[PDB]
Amino acid sequence: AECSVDIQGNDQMQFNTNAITVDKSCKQFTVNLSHPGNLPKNVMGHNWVLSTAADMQGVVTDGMASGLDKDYLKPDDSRVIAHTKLIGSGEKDSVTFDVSKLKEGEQYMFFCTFPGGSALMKGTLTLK
Ligand SMILES: [Cu+2]
Ligand SMILES: [Cu+2]
Repeated sequence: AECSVDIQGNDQMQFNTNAITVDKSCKQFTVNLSHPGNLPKNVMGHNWVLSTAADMQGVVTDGMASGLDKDYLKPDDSRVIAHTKLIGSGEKDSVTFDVSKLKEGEQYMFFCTFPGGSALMKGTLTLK
């Protein structure tokens, strides 16, 4: 509440929300990601990744293609605004980023890059 948000990914490849609002009074924003499932990183990993809506597909494609040993992200990917590490059951990670990286009126998406086979894990992120 206010300048943070706690998000979960499960064994059903779902995030517990598909929408994040960042208040513009915030100097920083923090995402606390957790995994209440039972399965490990290699089979059911989740990360939290931020990019503009235009860049999401590119990030996911090159990320899925980068493999487990890179946490499913293209190394040196400038399109990534912020991200957590890849987590499995019972693990957690948090990322804090400067609200200055976002611009009001601009369209952003948060998403996971783990190749699950099910429908892409994503949601909207808005600066207001
Ligand atoms: Cu995921
Ligand atoms: Cu990175």
